[PDB]
Amino acid sequence: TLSILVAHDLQRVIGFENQLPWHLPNDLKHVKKLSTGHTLVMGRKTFESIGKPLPNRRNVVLTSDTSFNVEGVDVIHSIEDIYQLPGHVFIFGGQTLFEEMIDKVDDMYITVIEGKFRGDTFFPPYTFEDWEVASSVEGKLDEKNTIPHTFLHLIRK
Ligand SMILES: NC(=O)c1ccc[n+]([C@@H]2O[C@H](COP(=O)([O-])OP(=O)(O)OC[C@H]3O[C@@H](n4cnc5c(N)ncnc54)[C@H](OP(=O)(O)O)[C@@H]3O)[C@@H](O)[C@H]2O)c1
Ligand SMILES: COc1ccc(-c2cc3nc(N)nc(N)c3cc2C)cc1OC
Repeated sequence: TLSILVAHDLQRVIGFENQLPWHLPNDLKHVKKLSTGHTLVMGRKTFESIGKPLPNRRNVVLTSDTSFNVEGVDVIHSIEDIYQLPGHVFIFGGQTLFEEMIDKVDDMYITVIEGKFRGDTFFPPYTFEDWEVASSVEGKLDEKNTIPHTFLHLIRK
């Protein structure tokens, strides 16, 4: 299975200055729950933003840099390499990866951040004409999680 995993706001903002624009611990818990024991494929900028591979899953980085050889990270140099990866593969970002993969993935796990942030990177437009809502679950708000959010699982029709 090839899936997208993304958090985007009401206007599809995903990033600002190589970070996520919002602080939302519950979204990280969601990422942990979904991708632990599986595979993340991410662009080089996303990797450098996190600085180290996420524990307890295979971290795969897509880059043209042939000098890229980082401990605990597997490197790939082509989109085509993604299709050779075993098991459940999550396309993890950033903008460039999402743009390249949205027409290719089986499904998408989207955290809709129900606010409007300043962004410099975006998830590409998509329409519910193409995507069945397998589930939609409102995130719980508390002291540590103060921005409304909804977890969507969309499956290509
Ligand atoms: N909200 C979210 O769900 C989410 C998730 C992840 C990231 N983000 C955000 O997204 C933003 C970064 O996105 P971005 O588009 O600027 O960068 P990115 O997608 O993380 O990485 C771009 C880099 O990936 C490599 N790459 C992509 N396609 C390639 C290909 N076909 N062949 C070889 N290399 C390829 C290139 O690396 P080289 O230049 O080294 O060749 C390229 O410069 C940040 O703000 C980050 O915080 C948001
Ligand atoms: C505060 O640190 C972090 C903040 C945000 C993220 C982060 C959250 C994410 N959330 C979702 N739904 N999807 C992604 N593809 C995603 C990617 C990253 C990189 C990851 C972080 O650390 C690994």
